[PDB]
Amino acid sequence: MVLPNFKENLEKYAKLLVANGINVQPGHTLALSIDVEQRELAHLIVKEAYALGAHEVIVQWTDDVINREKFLHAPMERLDNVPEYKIAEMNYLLENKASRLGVRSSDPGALNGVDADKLSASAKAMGLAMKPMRIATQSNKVSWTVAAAAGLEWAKKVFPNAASDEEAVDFLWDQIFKTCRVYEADPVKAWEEHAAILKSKADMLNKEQFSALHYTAPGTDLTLGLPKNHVWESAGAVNAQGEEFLPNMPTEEVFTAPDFRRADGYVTSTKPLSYNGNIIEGIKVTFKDGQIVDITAEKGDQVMKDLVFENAGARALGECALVPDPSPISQSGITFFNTLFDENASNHLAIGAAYATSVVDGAEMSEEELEAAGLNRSDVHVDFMIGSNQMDIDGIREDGTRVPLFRNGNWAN
Amino acid sequence: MVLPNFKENLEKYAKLLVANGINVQPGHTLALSIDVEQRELAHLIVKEAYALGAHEVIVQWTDDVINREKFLHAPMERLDNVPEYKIAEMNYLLENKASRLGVRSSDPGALNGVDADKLSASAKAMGLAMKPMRIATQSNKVSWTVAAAAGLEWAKKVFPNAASDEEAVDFLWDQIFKTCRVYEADPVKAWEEHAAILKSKADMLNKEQFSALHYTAPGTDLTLGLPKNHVWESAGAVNAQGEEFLPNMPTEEVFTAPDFRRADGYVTSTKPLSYNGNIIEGIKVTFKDGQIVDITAEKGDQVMKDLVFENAGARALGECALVPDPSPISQSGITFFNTLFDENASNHLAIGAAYATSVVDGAEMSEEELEAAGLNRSDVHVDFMIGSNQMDIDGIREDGTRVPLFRNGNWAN
Ligand SMILES: [Zn+2]
Ligand SMILES: [Zn+2]
Ligand SMILES: [Zn+2]
Ligand SMILES: [Zn+2]
Repeated sequence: MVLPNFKENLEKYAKLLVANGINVQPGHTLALSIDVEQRELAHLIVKEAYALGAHEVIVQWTDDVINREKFLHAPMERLDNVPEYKIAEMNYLLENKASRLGVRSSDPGALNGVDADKLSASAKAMGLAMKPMRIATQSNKVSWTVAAAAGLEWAKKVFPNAASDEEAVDFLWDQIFKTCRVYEADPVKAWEEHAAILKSKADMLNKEQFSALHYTAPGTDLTLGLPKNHVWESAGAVNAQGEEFLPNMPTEEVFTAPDFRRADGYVTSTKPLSYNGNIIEGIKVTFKDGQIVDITAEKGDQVMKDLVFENAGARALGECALVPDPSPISQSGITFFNTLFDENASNHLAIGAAYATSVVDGAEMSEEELEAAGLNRSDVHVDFMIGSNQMDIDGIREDGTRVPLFRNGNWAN
Repeated sequence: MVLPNFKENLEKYAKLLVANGINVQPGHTLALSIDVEQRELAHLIVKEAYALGAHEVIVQWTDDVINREKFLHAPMERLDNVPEYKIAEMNYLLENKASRLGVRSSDPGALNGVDADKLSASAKAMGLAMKPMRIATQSNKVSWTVAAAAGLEWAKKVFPNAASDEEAVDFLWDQIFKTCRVYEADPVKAWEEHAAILKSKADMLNKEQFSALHYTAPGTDLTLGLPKNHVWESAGAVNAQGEEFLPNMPTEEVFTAPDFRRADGYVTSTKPLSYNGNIIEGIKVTFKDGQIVDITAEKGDQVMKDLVFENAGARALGECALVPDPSPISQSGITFFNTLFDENASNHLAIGAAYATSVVDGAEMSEEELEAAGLNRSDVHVDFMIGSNQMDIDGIREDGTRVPLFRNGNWAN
C-alpha cells in the first residue's frame, strides 16, 4: 500500500545500478557483492548486466547471520588472517578489471555481542589483504558503485515504530527508490541534473582552493587544513578507460581530502555510525597537530579507541565532505544507522585513507607522493557525520581571509 | 496445513543433517553447499555446526537463475575452464579436511536451453579440476552428506496437482522430512533401525560373493561382472578419522561396484534423469566387454553422449544398486526428477567412478590398485534408474547356479 508497483520499480532500480552506477560495457566482468536475502534484486542485476554485454558476473554472496556465528564461535586463528583462496579470488577480479557493484543491506548491529578484539583483528587482517583492490578502486581503475537494498533487520532499526516488518521494509525501499531517482520518468536525465548542481558547487570550491576550513557548531570547533591543489568531487567519476560511472547511489555530497597534517580543535558527531557490525553512538573527537588525541563514544567507546589507536594512519583524516542540511535525505528526519545514507544526510569526515583522486593527478601518484601531497594513507576509511542545521563553516584563504561557506547548515552565498 | 510445524521440523532437520549426516566434531571445518533460496535452512545448519564445536563453517552459495544466465550469455572461454581461485578454495577445504554437506534444491531443468557444447565443456573441466575432492570423498577421507531442500522450481515440477506454489513447496518439504525420518519421536533411532535392516541385506549379499548379476525387464537384458572381494554397502559409512556419518539422506539402497571390465547387453532407464541441469528421458545403453558402445535418449540424447564420450572413464560403470519396488519412496508413486530421491526409489547404475569402499580394503588402495581390482576410475559419477515392478535379477554363483534376487521388482527366493 505504501509501495505500489514494487516489482517494476525494483527492476527499474536494478537497471539503473547496472547502466548508470557501474555502466556495464561489452566484454566487462562484473563482481556483485550482495546479501543472500536480496536474491530477487541480484537476479535482476545479473540479467541486466548480461543484457548489456558483460562476459561474466561473479556474485559474492554475504549473510549476516552466518557471519555473526563465525565471529561468535570460531577461534581467533580463523578470524585473524585471510586464507589464500580469498586473496586469489580478489586477484582474479583485479586481473579481469572487474567493476565492483556493492549492494549494502546489513543489520547495523549485525555483530553486536562479538568480542571486541576479534572484530578488530579480522578488520585489520582484511584491510591488509584486500589493499590492492581498495587501491585500484579508490583510484577509478575500474567502475565501482555502492548502493543499498532494504534488508529486514536494517529496516526494523530504521523504522522501529513500523506497523509490521513488511511496512518497515516498504518504507526503506521507498527511501532507496526515491533517493536513487527510480520514480522519475527519466531517471538518467534526473541524475544528470542532480549531478550538474553538485558539480557546480564543487567547481566553485575547486576555484577558491581554500587553505583550510573552520567548522563551528555546539560541541564543535574544528580547523582542518586542505592540501595544495586539492579536487573537490561529487556525483560522478570517470574511470581509467573514459567510462562514466556513479561511485555512490544515493549521493548528495561534495567532498575532498584535508591535509592530514593539519587539524586542531574538537568535533561532536551528530549521527550514530555502524562500524564492524556495531552501532556507535555519541562520538566526540579532539585533534591537535593533525592527530586524533582523544576519541570518545557514549556507546561503542572501545570500538572507536581500537579503530583509532590500533591501525596505522587512523589518528588522521582522509576526507571532508559537505552536504546541505536542507537536502532530501537530511530533511526526511530519518536516521538510517548506515553510512551510505547517513553520510548523504550530513557533513562528514573520514578517519583513515584519502581517495587518490582528492588531489590533482592523484590517480597516477605513488603511495609516497600521495602521502607527501598531504593525503593520508591507511587501511581503514571510516566516515562519521558532523553536520546539522546549527553548523557554520568558513573557508580560509591563503592570506587568512574568512569566507562564509555554510551558515546554519546550508551554503552561505 | 499439509505440513505440520514447519519451523520446528526444519530445525530438527538441520540438527539431524549436522549431527548424524555429517557428524560434526569439535575442531572440524564444515563446507556447506546450499542454494541462496534456502537461507533459512542454511542459518539453522550453520548454528548447529558451531554448537557442535566446529571451528569454521564455509558456505558455498549456489543459485540456479544466475548460473543459467552465465551459461546462456557468458562466452565459452568463461565456461570451459576452472579459474585458479576455485581450485585454491577446494585445496583449502582439503588441507583442512573439511566435511562436505551438499544441500540440493536445484531446478531439474535449470539449464534447459543452454548449448550442449557449453554444458559438456564446463562439466568436463569441473570433473578434471575437482578430482582431488572427488577422490577424497569417495574414499571417505572426510565425512560428507548429500541431502535436499524444497526449492520452488523443483517443487513445482514434482507436484503439478498442487493448489499453489506455496503448497507445492510444502509437499516437497513433507517428503524430505518423511524420508529423513524427521517426524519420528527419535530420528536417530529410526535411522539406526533403518540402517540395521539395509545392513542385514548387504551382509547377506556380501556372504554370497556372486560372480555376476543378470538383469531382465522390458527394455533390459544386462549382465554385469562383480569384482573379486566386492563389498555391498548401505546407509552409514565411517571416515578416515573413525567417525560414523551418513553419505545420503534419504537413502534406501544397498550397492557395490560391478567389475568395470565385465558388462554385456542393453539397459533402459525407467525414471527421468536430471543431468547438467537438463531433464533426460528414455535412455538406452548398450555395453560390450565392459564398455558403453552406444547411448541414446528420447530427450537429451546429445547431453548423454557428451557425458559418456568426453569424460575419462565415463564408458564404464562404477556402481550397481538395488532398491525394492515396494520400498517407501518408490511406493509413494511420486517422480522427483531428482537423483538423490529417484535413485532411492529404483535400482540404479552409475556411469563413472566406483567408490573405493566397494572392494575389501579399497579405502587403502592406490588408484592403480583400485583399477586392478576392477573398480572404474572416472572424473564423473552419474546414476540413472532402471528398476520397476517387473524387473528380475539373478545372482550367478561361481558354480554357474542362477539364484533369484529380485522377482517382479522385489527381493525374492
Ligand atoms: Zn563522502
Ligand atoms: Zn568516505
Ligand atoms: Zn546409489
Ligand atoms: Zn551413485
